Amino acid sequence: IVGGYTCGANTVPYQVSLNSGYHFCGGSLINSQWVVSAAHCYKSGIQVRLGEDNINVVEGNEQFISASKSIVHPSYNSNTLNNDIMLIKLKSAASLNSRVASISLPTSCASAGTQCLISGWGNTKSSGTSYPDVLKCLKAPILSDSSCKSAYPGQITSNMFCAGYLEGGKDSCQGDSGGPVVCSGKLQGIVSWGSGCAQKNKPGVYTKVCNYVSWIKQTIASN
Ligand SMILES: [Ca+2]
Repeated sequence: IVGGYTCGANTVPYQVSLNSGYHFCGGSLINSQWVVSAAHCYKSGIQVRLGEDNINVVEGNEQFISASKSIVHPSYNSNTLNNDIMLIKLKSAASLNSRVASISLPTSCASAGTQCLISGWGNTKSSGTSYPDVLKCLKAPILSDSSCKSAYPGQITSNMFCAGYLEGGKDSCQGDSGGPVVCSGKLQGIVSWGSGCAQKNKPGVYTKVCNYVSWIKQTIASN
């Protein structure tokens, strides 16, 4: 996350770290047994880390659970990043508490100008490399589709949205792929892509979760 702030420990209780010997992606806890992340976060041998703040130190609130199963969206196109969503089943259920909580699925899509919360651990610099060990946060509006498609001509589909600022400076990208975008208490987004990071007239691009709720509910119930 470039141009944000430190969330505060355990203030984003649905935030997940996906670990493969190291932190590689984010995700969101949607119930005791399931996580949603991005399809480009697919790996074998994931361990899902709940109740994290500092990913390099054991602070006491963590739950470390192996993933049993990953499901990439059938129509995921890794060239276009269209349908960039993946469901991760936990080997054992998470124990929900003050620090480890589920986030609700949307009943409807969020509108442009809606303020959202984007969290994650990743790269804080737009030029160069600096990875923070703490959970960072950004508040950013959902931009209009016009403003989104203009920035990435012929790249944006119906399953995407943009959030942040047109001027640049504040963004996520490398700043946690797979990480949540939460608006009015619902999971509206997944950190997917965005050209460079926090560049002028380059907003972030998020997987539009409200398109997927029927797929998520069906998949989780059948698996
Ligand atoms: Ca920790």
